[PDB]
Amino acid sequence: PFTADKGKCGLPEIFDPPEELERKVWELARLVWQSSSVVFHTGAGISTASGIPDFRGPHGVWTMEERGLAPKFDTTFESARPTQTHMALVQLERVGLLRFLVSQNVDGLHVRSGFPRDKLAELHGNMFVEECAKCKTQYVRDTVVGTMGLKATGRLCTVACRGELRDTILDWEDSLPDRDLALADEASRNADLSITLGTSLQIRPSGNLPLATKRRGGRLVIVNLQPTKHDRHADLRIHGYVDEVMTRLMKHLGLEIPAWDGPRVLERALPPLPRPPTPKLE
Amino acid sequence: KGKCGLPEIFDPPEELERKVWELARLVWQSSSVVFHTGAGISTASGIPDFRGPHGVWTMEERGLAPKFDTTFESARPTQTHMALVQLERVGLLRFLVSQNVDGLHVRSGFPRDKLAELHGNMFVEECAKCKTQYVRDTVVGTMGLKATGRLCTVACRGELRDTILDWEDSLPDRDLALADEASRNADLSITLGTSLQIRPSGNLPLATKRRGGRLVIVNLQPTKHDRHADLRIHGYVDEVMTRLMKHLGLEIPAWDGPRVLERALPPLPRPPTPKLE
Ligand SMILES: Nc1ncnc2c1ncn2[C@@H]1O[C@H](COP(=O)(O)OP(=O)(O)OC[C@H]2O[C@H](O)[C@H](O)[C@@H]2O)[C@@H](O)[C@H]1O
Ligand SMILES: Nc1ncnc2c1ncn2[C@@H]1O[C@H](COP(=O)(O)OP(=O)(O)OC[C@H]2O[C@H](O)[C@H](O)[C@@H]2O)[C@@H](O)[C@H]1O
Ligand SMILES: O=C(O[C@H]1Cc2c(O)cc(O)cc2O[C@@H]1c1ccc(O)c(O)c1)c1cc(O)c(O)c(O)c1
Ligand SMILES: O=C(O[C@H]1Cc2c(O)cc(O)cc2O[C@@H]1c1ccc(O)c(O)c1)c1cc(O)c(O)c(O)c1
Ligand SMILES: [Zn+2]
Ligand SMILES: [Zn+2]
Repeated sequence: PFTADKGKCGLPEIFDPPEELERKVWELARLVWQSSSVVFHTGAGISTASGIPDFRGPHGVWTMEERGLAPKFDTTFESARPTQTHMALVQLERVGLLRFLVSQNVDGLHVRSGFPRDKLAELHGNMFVEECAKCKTQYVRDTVVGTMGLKATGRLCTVACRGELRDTILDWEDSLPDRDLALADEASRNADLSITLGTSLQIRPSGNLPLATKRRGGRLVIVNLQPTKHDRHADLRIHGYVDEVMTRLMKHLGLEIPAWDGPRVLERALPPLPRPPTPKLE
Repeated sequence: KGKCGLPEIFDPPEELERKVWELARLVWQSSSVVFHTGAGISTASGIPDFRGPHGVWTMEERGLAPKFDTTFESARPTQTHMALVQLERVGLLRFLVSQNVDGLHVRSGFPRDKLAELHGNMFVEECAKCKTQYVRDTVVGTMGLKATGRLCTVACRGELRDTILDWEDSLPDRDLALADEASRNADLSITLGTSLQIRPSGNLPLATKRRGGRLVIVNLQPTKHDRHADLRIHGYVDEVMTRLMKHLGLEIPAWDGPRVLERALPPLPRPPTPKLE
């Protein structure tokens, strides 16, 4: 743990100039329109505009540690609002333009945004989730459960069981949830488009999943302020704030970014809603 | 640049719950409420403060850089920003005094005739000739009340200039006069995310205490005037303010993107009041 390699921390950030940024987001529009099966891969960079620090950015948790300083939080995990990027992905799933959502974030804000749990894989677990040791039953709480490392929380199952409730937060040596990884594996492989937002792609197998989309001819788009493990394999790379990227994208798609009325859990995706007709391309 | 990077205080859960109940009680019994904001109400949208552990001046002093997790154009009003829209709309807020240049008060749709922008607005340029101001969709590009290179279109062709005060620059006499009036004639002054080290900006809440007004200070770090507070809350303003709106029975209204409202609209209905003693 103390020993855990935290990979490359504190790389310099890149900024596309505004004419390049505009042209890259249009091209992204073009790929979303042409693409039958779009998967989104997300990471700690999509939550930074809500006051939760990343791991490996300039003021990341691992970065600050390495220079002997502390990360800073501007909210509690309970008071934290889903970002524009979060709500734009809610909408893209509602209108049937997102097929699946693969996240490394434990920050719980995908679930709180309202995003359907049967189209999300939480590869690293969820700070608001506990799970019965005995029956595998998961409980989505309004407050952080209080333990990390798949340890006992101090509450007992109430299904009719009384099994031991435990946190979902993996430690360094912990095998990824096999249900969430298999679903994420299948959705990455059958994707013809994988878009990574605010991940540096350094954690295996999480950060390799987008690469499975490039077999039998899929396209990869990396959106990221810093470099990432896989920039070499990207058809498009956008250096820019995820919220600026995703609001320009929704505007190109003619969709609005939906309201957030506070924490909610949806188990199962609702039937698809209307979406605008497509531009002619070529 | 004053005291930069003092350590943070955190009220424990029961004390925090009891302080916000009591703020609720002060809001119910108060005739004329003013809100005094600073850079701390925007940190949960990825704009750093000036004097916090990772504030701009604080990081300068340590020869490190501040971090923006957004652009000023992409920044979204926080829960705090929208709760203050709602409290003005139901008539519980008399006036808003802000030290912020971030331009989000206005973008939140808060009415300009009830706001004082003590330190200017990065989206605002002002004709030197006819004093007409323009609220833009992008930051105007200059600081220090310098020429932006656009010209007036009032029929004037005058020189347009940024509104961002520098260190030696007097405060806008209109915004300071209404700020002072409002501070003097209040019975409750509430400060949110300001250290209160800048004068006169940070001295205004004190004018409420003369002829026996109350003052509430809500801040993570200490502040110049903790001594003159009738209540001090050591909490994230979003948590403080979401629980306050709950105690008053109000909703936090929806942001529909960047909008400018010049003049306050007519007051909307509010819940009736509790019994107090
Ligand atoms: N607003 C933003 N816009 C775009 N990029 C951003 C923004 N803010 C930050 N970033 C960038 O977004 C990227 C965030 O990458 P990392 O900090 O490694 O987080 P992970 O999700 O990849 O970490 C995976 C796991 O490792 C941990 O040990 C846990 O186990 C995590 O679950 C960086 O390059 C930032 O430049
Ligand atoms: N989520 C939060 N909740 C509560 N407090 C917070 C939060 N985040 C930060 N803070 C606190 O919020 C406080 C922020 O205070 P300062 O950083 O001095 O900003 P100012 O408005 O007073 O600066 C005045 C002028 O000086 C400048 O030069 C410009 O001219 C400004 O206009 C700190 O104590 C944090 O502890
Ligand atoms: O994981 C928990 O703590 C957070 C803060 C943190 C940290 O300060 C150091 C660190 O090594 C890990 C770490 O993980 C989280 C975090 C950090 C950064 C992010 O970007 C992000 O989204 C989330 C956690 C989990 C539970 O189940 C609990 O019940 C509980 O009380 C706390
Ligand atoms: O002010 C501008 O930049 C921000 C970063 C910054 C800084 O790095 C040093 C400093 O002295 C002032 C300063 O002011 C801003 C700021 C920072 C922190 C806050 O909390 C906050 O509300 C606002 C600004 C304004 C324009 O019109 C421009 O065209 C332009 O390029 C920049
Ligand atoms: Zn059980
Ligand atoms: Zn003019």
